[PDB]
Amino acid sequence: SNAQRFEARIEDGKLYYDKRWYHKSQAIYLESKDNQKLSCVISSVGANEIWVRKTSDSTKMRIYVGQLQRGLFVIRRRS
Repeated sequence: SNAQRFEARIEDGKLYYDKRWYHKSQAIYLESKDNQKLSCVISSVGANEIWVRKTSDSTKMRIYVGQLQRGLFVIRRRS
């Protein structure tokens, strides 16, 4: 697949996105046009999906690896 704007995958149980490593406890900012910078902390890293937890809403947000590779979400790391 060449349709990749961001290189992302899950390696050794950690998130490898934007050529940068993310922890399981990782705090990250998800920002978009129709979505402001969400200060969210990852709760668990799966195989094809990452579970990030909204600090405010306390809900679980499941992001798929493929969606990150297409560049659906812009994730900035804070660690």
